[PDB]
Formats: sequence, structure tokens, C-alpha cells
Amino acid sequence: AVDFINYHASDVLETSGWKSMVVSHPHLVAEAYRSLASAQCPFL
Amino acid sequence: GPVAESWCYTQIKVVKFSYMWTINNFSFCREEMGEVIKSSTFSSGANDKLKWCLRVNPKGLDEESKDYLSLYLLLVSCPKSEVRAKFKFSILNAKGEETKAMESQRAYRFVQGKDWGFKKFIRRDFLLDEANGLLPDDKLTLFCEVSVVQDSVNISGQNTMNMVKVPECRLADELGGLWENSRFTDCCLCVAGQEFQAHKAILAARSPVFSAMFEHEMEESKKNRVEINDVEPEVFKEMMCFIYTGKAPNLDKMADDLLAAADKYALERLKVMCEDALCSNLSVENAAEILILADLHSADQLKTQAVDFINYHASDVLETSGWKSMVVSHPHLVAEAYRSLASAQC
Amino acid sequence: VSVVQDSVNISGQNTMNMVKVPECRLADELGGLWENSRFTDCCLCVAGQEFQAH
Amino acid sequence: VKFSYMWTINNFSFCREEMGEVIKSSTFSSGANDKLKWCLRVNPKGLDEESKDYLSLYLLLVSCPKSEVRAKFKFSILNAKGEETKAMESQRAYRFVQGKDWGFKKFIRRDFLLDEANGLLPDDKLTLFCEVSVV
Amino acid sequence: NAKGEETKAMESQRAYRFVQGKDWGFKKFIRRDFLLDEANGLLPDDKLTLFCE
Repeated sequence: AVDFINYHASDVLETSGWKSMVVSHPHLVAEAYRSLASAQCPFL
Repeated sequence: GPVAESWCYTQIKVVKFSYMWTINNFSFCREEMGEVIKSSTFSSGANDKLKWCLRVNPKGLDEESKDYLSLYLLLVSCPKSEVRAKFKFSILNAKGEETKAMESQRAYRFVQGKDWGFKKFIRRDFLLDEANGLLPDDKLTLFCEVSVVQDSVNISGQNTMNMVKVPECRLADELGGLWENSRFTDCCLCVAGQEFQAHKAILAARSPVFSAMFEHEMEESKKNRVEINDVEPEVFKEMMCFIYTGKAPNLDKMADDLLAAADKYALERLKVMCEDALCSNLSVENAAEILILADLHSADQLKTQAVDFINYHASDVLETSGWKSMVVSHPHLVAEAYRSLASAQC
Repeated sequence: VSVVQDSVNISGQNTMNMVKVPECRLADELGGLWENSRFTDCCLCVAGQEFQAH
Repeated sequence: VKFSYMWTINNFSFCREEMGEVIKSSTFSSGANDKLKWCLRVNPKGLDEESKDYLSLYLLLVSCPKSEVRAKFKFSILNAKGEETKAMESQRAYRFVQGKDWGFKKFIRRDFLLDEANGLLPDDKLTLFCEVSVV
Repeated sequence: NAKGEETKAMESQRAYRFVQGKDWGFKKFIRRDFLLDEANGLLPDDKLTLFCE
């Protein structure tokens, strides 16, 4: 699911469920950022 | 070289653009001759209304070139009529030095939609050879330098020249030298138990937040004593010096609390100069508290620059206990960091 | 099988225009306060017309 | 009645224009007498194709009260050290009118100027020293 | 001329590029004898009246 969110975040941040996750579950967004950090985006 | 009774100094202004342009996986040019790879538009700080772009044809533009790499420079937007310039291209090799450098000796004129360059720039076999290393890891790196000429101007240094010395406008130094004298101060002003004898007239003149606070039901009774506790005297005297003299020379040593006070007082110039001070001090260990102060003080540009710092140093900034504390205390900052590092970058 | 796609330009600009600072306050604020005409410390009547200053 | 004038052009290798163009300087005089205004019109290319490859330099009188002015001018170029070099002097007291120029068309070869070993173009800057005698 | 009508009018076809102190003209504008002949009427009252566009 973390991989899927990293893949399809272009709509997930628009959907309201991600906002609920941001509000209530800070650690989930932190762990998704940690996976997104050292993977699938380090070229720039 | 004797002394001249009159001299003149003719100054043709020149500005320099410097540009890098890297194509990944170049062997997948993916098409035949005539095709073009435009670059993103680029400029410098001044005037920033002239926008240039690169056109590179991987195959031959013409039937005479064919097995040739061709590049051109194209000017897309000109607020003036015409701009004269010289360009110089060079392919960076595997190590990074400039090779195959070709330039136009002529200061070509430029209009919107007009493009100039080298069709016969570098041989295709010479590029595609691996021994010269002109294509390291199928990455093509192009460095262009653009030199734009402007109008000449003469300062006319002929002598006798109104030979009295003209001082500049003296609003700043005259107001600055009155603080140590402490004259014309109608009221008192104490911060954190320390007295700083200043008056409300020039403060009301030079800070609209404070003046709007002054006219509303405080000057009738508590004009003489005003309660300020948000800053220490070392920040308050620096802000008072900035108000009177117009500058804050003691910036680097206390840039952070000066920025906090400036965010409190909506002093945009003080905020941006403290942000300029702190941008060069971006570091792995301090990035988390830098982000926290930027978010609290709504410095969007500093937030973006720190986001870029975290993007460039994501290998080590995350495991810092400061960033862990920022995670545990500020979910929104981590959410925005994820949004920027995901949507914009990839 | 390798499918190629339309390329995209990242469009970086190091140091760009920095923060694009607003107008100065060295002597503008004098003029802004005079336009707002507040803190009327005195009323000097000279040749009939009235002028205010500090 | 000796005027002296040290005129400096920077980034001259960006002469910025083609054959037969002009670059005017500032109008100058001395504190005495001060109503005879002069300006150097230099041409980075040749003025004419008959004598191409030349830095044709002229002296042009813009403001004059009288009908004519008799003057002798001497042009010179300072090198990297700063001494007077290529001192070309007009032997005659040439007559000047409002809107009239005199000078040396075959003043100096451009190829002779462009040698970096000669030191006649230091830091892409050229300094012209002109001495004018009005009789 | 004496009647004031245009005579010996000519123009350069190109749009010339002028700079600070650059001159462009016709060196061979008119025959001096054609000007000086009184019968042509081009020098009325010893007055040369010129027009420029």
C-alpha cells in the first residue's frame, strides 16, 4: 500500500482519505515519506 | 600618460548568461532527421525579460549535414526591438572539462523567433565514439555561454565639473545619530526591564502596525509605558536601529530571533534579509528547526529552499533526532514535504 | 521491449530571482505617513494655507 | 590654447557593429577658453574600402562662435604601460567649420592593433590621447 | 523651384541604420550647373529651398 501511494499520490492527496491520514495518523505519512525518500524519486 | 584636463569613459554594458543542459539516454533519440529537442527557457537576474532556449537536432538538420550534431540558440521573448549577442557552445566530456568549443565571432542580432547556431558543430561519429568519452553513460552535457551587449554610456569625466562636493540624501545618518544622543524623546520606552529612551512619533511614522496600535486607546493612558515582552533587548535595539538608520548590520549572529520578531511585526524586508542570512547556513543538523521556524514564520520561499535541501540530502537528514521531533510534533510539515518530494520531483 | 515516452523538462534555475523583495522603506514610509496625514503635531498657518509637519 | 583628451573604450573586441560605423565621444573643451566644443569620432572598422583594415580617427568641431578655427591636432594611443605610441600629428593648421571633421584615415592597421604581444590593446581597452593647439 | 514645385526629388530605397553621429546622403544629388542655371528656376532670388522627408 505504501508503494501504491508513492506511485499514485497524484490523486491520493486530492482524495479526502489522505487528509484524514494527515490529521490523525502523522506516523503513517512519516513512514510513507521515509519509503519515498530513499526510493523511486532519487535522480534529481 | 600625462594628466588629462578632460577624460571620458565609454562603457558598453555586457551581461553574461551561463547554461548547462543535460540529456539522459541520448541513444534513444527515438526519431529520424530534422527533429528537435527544445530546452527549458532560461535567463539571468537582470533584466530577466529576455528569455532564451536551446534547439538541438540529434540528427542532421540539412541534407549536407546528416551525420552531424547541430545546436542552435533561439530567443523567445524580447521586450526591446533587437538584442546583439555572442554565443559559445562546448560539450562537457566525461571528466567535465570543456571540449569541442565553438563560438561565433560576430555579435549576431536577435529578434523574437530568430535562431542562430552551429549546424556543423560536431561530427556524429566523433560524438558516438566511446574512446573520446564525449557521451559518458549516454548522457550528453552541453554548456553554453551567452554574452549580451547593451548600449554604451559615457560618464563625461571632464574636469571643473561643479567642483563642490555633493553629499547624498541625509535622512538616514541624521536619524541614526540622534539615538545615542537621545534627544527629542517625549516619552519613555522600557523593554524587559531595560530603558531605551525613544519617542512614538517616528516609530508611528516608520511602522504601520505600531501606529495603528498607537492611535487605538493606548496613547490616552499608557502612552508613557508600553508592554513589550516578545523580544530581548538585544533584538529590540537591533530592530530600533533598523527602524531609525535603515539597516541591521548585526545580522548573522542573531538572524533567527530577528526573523521571529520581523514575522511578528510584519517587516517583510527584515524577514527576507534574515532569510538571506539563513539560506547560506542550511545544514543537515539544523534543517529541521529551520523548517519549523520557516513554517511558524510563513516564509514560503525559505520553506521551499529547505524542502530542496531535504531533497538533496534525504540520505541523512531523516535519521536526525531533530527531524524525528519535527515528525512527531509537526505532521503537516512532513505532509507538505512528501507532497513536494513526490508530485513535483517524480 | 522498451517503450519510450514524451520527455519532460525539469527546468531548474539555481539562485533564480532569490525572494523578489518588495519596495524599499528607507524614505517611502515618510511619504506614506504624509499621505495618510496622521499624528497632526502642529498646525502652521502661513500665508493663509495650513501645513502640517513634525 | 592646448586641449588634451584621454578617451577610453572598454571591451572593444565587442565592437558590436559592422564596417563603416562610428562611436561618438563626449563633447569636450577646456576651462579656458570654453566655447569651442570638440568630439572624437573613431571608427573601429575602416571608414572606406579604399583604405580598409584601419582605425580611422577624426576630430570634429561641434560648437564654434567664429567663422573658422585654425588648429593642429595630434592623436596617440597608450599601450599597456601607458606611454604615447603611434603619435600621428597633423602638420598643418587645418581650418575647422561648424560640422566639419579632420583626421587620419590610415591611422593604424587593425591587424597591427589586434596583436596581444604588441600590448597596444591592454585588457580589451584602448586609450586615445589627443593634443590640440588652437591658434 | 520658383513656383515651389518639387524638382530633382530622390530617395534612398533602403531603411538606413542611424547611430549617434552617422551621416547618409547623396553625394551626387544635383549637377551644380543644373542648379546654377537661372532658366531651370532652381535658384530663385539666390535662395536654395530644400525639403527633406
